[PDB]
Amino acid sequence: MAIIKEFMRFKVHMEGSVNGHEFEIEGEGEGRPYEGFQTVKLKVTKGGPLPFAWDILSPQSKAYVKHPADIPDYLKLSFPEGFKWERVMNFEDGGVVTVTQDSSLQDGEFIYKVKLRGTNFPSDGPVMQKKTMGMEASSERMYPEDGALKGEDKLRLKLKDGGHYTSEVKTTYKAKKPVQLPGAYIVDIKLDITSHNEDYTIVEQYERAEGRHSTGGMDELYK
Ligand SMILES: [Zn+2]
Ligand SMILES: [Zn+2]
Ligand SMILES: [Zn+2]
Ligand SMILES: [Zn+2]
Ligand SMILES: [Zn+2]
Ligand SMILES: [Zn+2]
Ligand SMILES: [Zn+2]
Ligand SMILES: [Zn+2]
Ligand SMILES: [Zn+2]
Ligand SMILES: [Zn+2]
Repeated sequence: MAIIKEFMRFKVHMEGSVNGHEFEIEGEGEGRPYEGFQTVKLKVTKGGPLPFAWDILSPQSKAYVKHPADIPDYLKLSFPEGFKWERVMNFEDGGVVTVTQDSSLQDGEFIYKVKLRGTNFPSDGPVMQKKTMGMEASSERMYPEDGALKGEDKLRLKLKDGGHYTSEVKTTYKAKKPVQLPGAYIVDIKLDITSHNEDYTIVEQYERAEGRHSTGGMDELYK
């Protein structure tokens, strides 16, 4: 019977630094992995208040993506051992965030460990000046490659003064044991900040994520 229950909790710890500013975050989350939604509460436990935009940290929990039965749910199937991911975010103004993560299931809940480093953000840019205010919905394009599941997305952070600040995101998600990979598909995601204290040292988020077949192009109908 099911390792991943219809309701699952998680704990997460991140160690990070952005433009030299070190910090740690601890959090706990919960959600319904087969329905595709989840929430999390994070606390900046060291290094607060952060001198940069929370939004670059917000996308740093793929067990909770709803999948139709005909798309292998590779990352759920990886449990209880779990999976790792590695991510590069290349922001439009040259800032770069790298992230590594380990996901496992221990004592009936998910355990997440994250390490993050951001560098090369302009001192007067929207990240270091805290001038973003959330992200738009996105669609992560998922595809098998090099024995892992890759995702590619273009994140759009909303600027306080209107307009967007963007990042090209590439992630590699790899099960700790060989698990059947899906074919290429798409995950529609929306992530909201649902609560924060005045200096964003306590932040709560809600995410909805659902996999579907790729829309495809007209060209493919002639194949
Ligand atoms: Zn039920
Ligand atoms: Zn500092
Ligand atoms: Zn609750
Ligand atoms: Zn310290
Ligand atoms: Zn289908
Ligand atoms: Zn735009
Ligand atoms: Zn709260
Ligand atoms: Zn706010
Ligand atoms: Zn205020
Ligand atoms: Zn084509």
